[PDB]
Amino acid sequence: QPVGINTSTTCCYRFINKKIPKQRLESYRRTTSSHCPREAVIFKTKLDKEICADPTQKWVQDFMKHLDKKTQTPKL
Repeated sequence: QPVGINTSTTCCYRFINKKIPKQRLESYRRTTSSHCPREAVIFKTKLDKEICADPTQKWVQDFMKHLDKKTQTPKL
């Protein structure tokens, strides 16, 4: 319990325009627009490596669909 350094996440102003390793892409967490001044997507890898990617081109959005895989439960 410091004077303000909380035990939580934050934003990232790094815009990477390079290809992302689909094989190492397993999931991705998104930042909060209300608390973050710039919306960005974070890709989570198997080695706990989170890399922010500029949210503008569909290629990352396309990866999010493949990354999501399981989502809605087809209960009957």
